[PDB]
Amino acid sequence: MTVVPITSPDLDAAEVSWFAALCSDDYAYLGVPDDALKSSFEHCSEIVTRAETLGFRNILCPSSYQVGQDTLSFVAACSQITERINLLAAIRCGEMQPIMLARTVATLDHMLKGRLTLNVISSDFPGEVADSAFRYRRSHEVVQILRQAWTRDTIDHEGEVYNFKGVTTEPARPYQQNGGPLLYFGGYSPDALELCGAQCDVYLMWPEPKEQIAERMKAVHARAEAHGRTLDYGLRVHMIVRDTEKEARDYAEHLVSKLDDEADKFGYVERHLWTGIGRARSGCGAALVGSTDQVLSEIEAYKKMGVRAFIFSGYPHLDEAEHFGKKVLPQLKTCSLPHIYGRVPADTPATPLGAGRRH
Amino acid sequence: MTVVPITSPDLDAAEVSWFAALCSDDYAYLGVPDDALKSSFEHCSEIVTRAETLGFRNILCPSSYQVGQDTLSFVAACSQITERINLLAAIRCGEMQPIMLARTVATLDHMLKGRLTLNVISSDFPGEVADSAFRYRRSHEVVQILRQAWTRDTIDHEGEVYNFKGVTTEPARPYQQNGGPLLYFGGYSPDALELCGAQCDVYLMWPEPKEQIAERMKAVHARAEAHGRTLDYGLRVHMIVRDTEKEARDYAEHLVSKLDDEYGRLIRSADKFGYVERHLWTGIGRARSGCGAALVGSTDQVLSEIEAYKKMGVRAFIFSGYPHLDEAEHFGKKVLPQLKTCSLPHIYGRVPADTPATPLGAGRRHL
Repeated sequence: MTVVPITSPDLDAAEVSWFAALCSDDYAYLGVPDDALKSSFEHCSEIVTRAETLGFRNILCPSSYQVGQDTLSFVAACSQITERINLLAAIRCGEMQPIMLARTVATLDHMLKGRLTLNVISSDFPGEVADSAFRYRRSHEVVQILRQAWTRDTIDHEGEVYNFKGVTTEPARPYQQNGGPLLYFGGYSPDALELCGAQCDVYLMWPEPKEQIAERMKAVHARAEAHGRTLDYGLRVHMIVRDTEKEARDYAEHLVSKLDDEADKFGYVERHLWTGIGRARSGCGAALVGSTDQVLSEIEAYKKMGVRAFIFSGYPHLDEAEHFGKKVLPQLKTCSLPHIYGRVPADTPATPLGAGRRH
Repeated sequence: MTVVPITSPDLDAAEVSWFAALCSDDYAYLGVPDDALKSSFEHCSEIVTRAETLGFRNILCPSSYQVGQDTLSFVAACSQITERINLLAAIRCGEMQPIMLARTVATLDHMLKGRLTLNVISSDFPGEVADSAFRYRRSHEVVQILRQAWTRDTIDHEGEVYNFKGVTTEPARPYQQNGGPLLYFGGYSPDALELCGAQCDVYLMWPEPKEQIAERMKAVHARAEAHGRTLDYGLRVHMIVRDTEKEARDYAEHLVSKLDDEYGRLIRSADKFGYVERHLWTGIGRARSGCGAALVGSTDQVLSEIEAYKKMGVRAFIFSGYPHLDEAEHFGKKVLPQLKTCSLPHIYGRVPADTPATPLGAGRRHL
């Protein structure tokens, strides 16, 4: 039995993903800036193309005002050098006028032939501070506008931030059908839980002991159930996988060995969940750490709870992609959630940018 | 002597450009929808790669809420299939949060190694209406913020729409140096002239008889001079160029031959729509595309018109035609090889010879 009812209860595969490190995220030693691991297009596109070759099924492309690649530019450029991997594009509600966001989503979705998933985030614009309550109300409007673009002939939306009447959706029709691209996002505040329950397809959870993950799932499922919906569930977590547990635990100590700063005595909050990486304030505060078979057993345990998406990362990002991609990924049943959900048409759809008749 | 002082007075070349038709602009017959000419990524990227091979030096990528390609998405994708053509990206002030616009510009500029020019536009967002005065005030703020990103360590901007204090420019440092990417834009209203005089590098003019173009140049130069600046000048115009004038004039009639409009009905069963100058045809204005006239003539007549515009002070030409690929081949094979061409970013010294010491380039990464 899963902790809560999930959208994909008979799916026995998982969408196993990497992380494109677009925001100065890549390191050989945590806290040590390395020019050769900067978030240049050359480096970040290499993470994507390598992840694709290794058989990762999606890749989280973060968005923040840090040295690196604008997320939607990066996704557009990657469309021309990828063929199979999904991309999970962080989009911050309100940062782009939402009708033009819908047109950008339709443009990228046709460039990718439906290999697009969206990570809806609700944080502040760079150099601006807006109250949380307002940011979440604005996120509801932006997502409602996107979902109208994907499903209706016109956008008709009367809200606090935006007001549109009779705006044609023709320039914003995505490649994906049966509802459009999937939304993967998380958050823990009451306002985030309400936005996730009302609008997310995949609820992304940051790493916590399993007892606490179970409560996270019940908390968001109570909001989904109030909207007559179920969710699927994702885990965001760093990765250190090696032939032996000792090699993996030694690598974790190696990663924090230069942090020059002030859990059990070893930084573990659970048998294979290492929070030592939390000292780096990377944005993801824990790693799964163990042998190949231990990491496989942890993935099985998260699957039994109801997790069907894993967004992994490691240090350096290319080197841990190879470890995980060569040791663990061949042993896993993987899927593409857009495909499982029936969003990706087998043939070019009759959209304005596809095979549709021009008017 | 040029009509007005220009920024590039000794330049005897021009930046000769095509148009990527990102907004359902492409037709074989005006007013006749053709599925094969839709603004799909495959079709529009082919206009760009063909324009590059032919030797065009820049290409205008328009931005509007019409079936086609989001401009900055399109430019990012094209970065990976081009190496020498500049791209001229239409950006609408306020449509993206301006700090993230700066970061997007820095991303694209490094993907393109400095082959980016920006067409700053001040029109409404889709589904929205804001008064013209307010849209021009907002355009000043957005351009001011971009120029701070390109020239300063931090953005410090206290304005009506935007207020930023001490925001690092590190995530928004462009590839281009010595002021950053060039801005190409136009407009005729008092507020547009003031924005152009204060902030444009290239003043883009839509097609008019030469005497009126000269008045456009004087009118905007008066605002540039008030800011202690000079501009360079671009002409946006459609193109029909053939071995003989007859073939060209016959093709113009062919392009409007299926247009089921008022004038089309009268002719099938003229002051507004005809030749306003021997080689300037406004009949294409019946199609209500971006651009209401074409240069129409023989190769020799079109070369003569280009030389006449250059003598006035024009150093950029943004051409288009129908179909967009077919007229690129006509112009690109018949006229373009006979022209001295340049890249204005290069003329202006914006493009470093070597990878610059930027955070995305060869710069030292800091924590």
